[PDB]
Amino acid sequence: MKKLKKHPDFPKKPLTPYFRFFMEKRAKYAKLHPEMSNLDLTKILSKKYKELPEKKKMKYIQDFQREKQEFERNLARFREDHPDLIQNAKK
Repeated sequence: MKKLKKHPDFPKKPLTPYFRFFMEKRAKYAKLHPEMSNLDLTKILSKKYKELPEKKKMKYIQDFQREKQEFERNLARFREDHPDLIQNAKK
């Protein structure tokens, strides 16, 4: 009996290191997975991204936190909305 997304209470507009890594090279899989769909490639990016020694992620996460920090800084100001029943309207 109420709608709600990831806008109120800790907004998550920016992208994640895995996103800027997946969505960025996804093209590399959409072009190399002619006999597949996307689940096959997706699994591939889930193995590499994790395997990463956090040596390169520190850069990505620093890119995700760089904006999420300045964004949520003044953007989160709208989080004043205390009343928020079950925040999850993703079907």
